[PDB]
Amino acid sequence: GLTRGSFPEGFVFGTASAAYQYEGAVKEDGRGQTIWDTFAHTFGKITDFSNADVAVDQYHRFEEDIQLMADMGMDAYRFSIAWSRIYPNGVGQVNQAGIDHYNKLIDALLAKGIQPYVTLYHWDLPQALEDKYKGWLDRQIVDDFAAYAETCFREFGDRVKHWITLNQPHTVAIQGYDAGLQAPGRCSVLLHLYCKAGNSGTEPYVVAHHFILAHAAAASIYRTKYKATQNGQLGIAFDVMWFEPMSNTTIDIEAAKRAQEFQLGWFADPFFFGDYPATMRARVGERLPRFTADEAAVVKGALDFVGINHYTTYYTRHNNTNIIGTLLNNTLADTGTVSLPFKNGKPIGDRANSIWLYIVPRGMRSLMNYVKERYNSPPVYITENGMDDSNNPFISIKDALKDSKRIKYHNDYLTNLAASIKEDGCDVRGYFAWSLLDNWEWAAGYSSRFGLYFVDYKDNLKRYPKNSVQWFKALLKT
Ligand SMILES: *[C@H]1O[C@H](CO)[C@@H](O)[C@H](O)[C@H]1O
Repeated sequence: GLTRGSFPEGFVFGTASAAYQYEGAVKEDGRGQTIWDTFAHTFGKITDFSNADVAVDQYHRFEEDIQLMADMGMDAYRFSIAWSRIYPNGVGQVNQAGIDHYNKLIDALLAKGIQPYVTLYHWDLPQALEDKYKGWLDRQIVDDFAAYAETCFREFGDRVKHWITLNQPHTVAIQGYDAGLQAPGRCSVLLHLYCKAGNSGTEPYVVAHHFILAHAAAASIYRTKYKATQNGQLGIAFDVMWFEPMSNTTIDIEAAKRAQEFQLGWFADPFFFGDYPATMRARVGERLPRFTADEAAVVKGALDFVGINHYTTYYTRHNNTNIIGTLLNNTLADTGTVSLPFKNGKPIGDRANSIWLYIVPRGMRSLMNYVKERYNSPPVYITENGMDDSNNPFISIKDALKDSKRIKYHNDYLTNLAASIKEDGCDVRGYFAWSLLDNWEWAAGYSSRFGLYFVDYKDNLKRYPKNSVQWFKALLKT
């Protein structure tokens, strides 16, 4: 089967995590409140009434967790820095204890021969910026994020050589500002009554625009002041479902392409070509911001690599609607498509625990080829890929460890990835499994177990290896 030999020399294997989902210690060492602290402590927002105040306590347990990575022979660990641990109020006074913590984490990883791949922003905006100017909705976020990024480059970039500025800006724009299912939970209240404020037709495009500009501002700083002496690289992690046409007809083929342009192209077309996709300009019109000439010049080419967070593939059909007033405008209607994991009464594949996560290994290879062809073969890392078990209190821990479905998922998606590189010529440089440990899965709380290690929430967060731990250890053998 698969071995390191199935991938290019030097191909990087790792696991991925995110600060708010893993760290806990939410009030420790001067940490500022974030929009997710506020959101997880608001009624109705988290399905199982939980929060990540303690999470899996990686803030105190990182050395134990690093040994768990080393036990499998991982090359790398993707983690995020909590902005509010560095600047508790977003800007202003730096929190030395935050710098000190992440230095300890980085040094502990390197002491075990594990390379740090660091995400600057994994959704945990300091609440002080949300309060001051509504965070990503205001242009001020661009300069504030860039200053925060600069502090990280300055403090950590002598050791950190792979930076991911932003995690899934598409997810944040849609879930935070169209559906209102993730922090800050804004949307058109006429579409979804649970939201307090927002506009599903306009706010997602503003937020996305500011993410793109924020990346380019940090990248400009990195390139001008840090990159020559640090010799590192910067990218972004895009959430990308693969889309297949719901029928092999010209109208549904164009629909799947359009759905992809509204998902990945929304962000990637600016970074490679200096403007949004034409289809978005045509359909979103004046609700889609325009780059200035000077902005386009800083935005185009601002990525060193493309991070791809990929789980699943849906079918996409053309959709005709031409009335939502303005009052019901939303991003899905804007696409002119509907995407679903069902065709002619049949699901596209087996499903993991998450209701959205269909197991479709071929989509990994199809997406690698799409990125290669559309964007002229940029370097790509799979910055997130994996699947979840339920959190099932009616079975024993021993039965919860038998994650044969996860093994087959990683086997099949990795086989497809290996082929995209070897047969198709895709420039993929590494792969990061979501996730090292079971953790707090945003609005799903503790109901979803994505970990290679099982976490016993009822026994002081004890970590147990699922079967997939041995499978990865065997894969990564030298
Ligand atoms: C990628 O998706 C996983 C699973 O939904 C999530 O936990 C991460 O935060 C995200 O980056």
